[PDB]
Amino acid sequence: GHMEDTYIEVDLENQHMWYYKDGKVALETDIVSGKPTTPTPAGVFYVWNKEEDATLKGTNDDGTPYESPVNYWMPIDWTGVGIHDSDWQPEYGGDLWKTRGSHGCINTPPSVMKELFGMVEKGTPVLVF
Ligand SMILES: *C(=O)[C@@H]([C@@H]1NC(C(=O)O)=C(S[C@@H]2CN[C@H](C(=O)Nc3cccc(C(=O)O)c3)C2)[C@@H]1C)[C@@H](C)O
Repeated sequence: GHMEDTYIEVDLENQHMWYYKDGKVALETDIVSGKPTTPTPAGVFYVWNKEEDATLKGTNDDGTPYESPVNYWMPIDWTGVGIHDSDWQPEYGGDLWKTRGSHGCINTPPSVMKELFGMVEKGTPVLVF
C-alpha cells in the first residue's frame, strides 16, 4: 500500500507508464524501462521530487558517467530508477527497453511526464511493474 490513491505507475512488462490520480489515471503513456542487462526492479519507487528541465546524470552500469537533460524528472530512490520524460527517444511501445536498452529507468513520453510534474507532488509514489 502507498499513500492516498495517487502516484506514478508503470508496467514494463507491458511497457506502459501511468500517473494515477484518484486511484485512476491522469496519465497513460507508453514507455520503455531499462535494458535486460541491467533490468528495472518494478514495485514501489517514489517521486519525492518532480522536475522541469532536469538533467539525468549519473554513471552508466559500466562506470561511464552521463547526462540526459530531461524536461521532466522524478528522481526516485532506493532502486536507482527514475521516471522521466524523454524527448530524445522517439519510440514507446512494445518492448524497446531490450532493443533500445536505455539505462535502467523508465523512458516516458515528453508530453506525459510533464502532466505528471503537474499532478504529482514531491512525495508522490512512483511505481513500475
Ligand atoms: C534512467 O535510466 C535513470 C538512471 N540511469 C541509470 C543508469 O545507471 O544509467 C540508473 S541507475 C543509477 C545510475 N547512477 C548510479 C550508478 O549506477 N552509479 C555507478 C554505476 C557504475 C559505476 C559507478 C562508479 O564507478 O562510480 C557508479 C545508479 C538510473 C535508472 C536516469 C537518471 O537516467
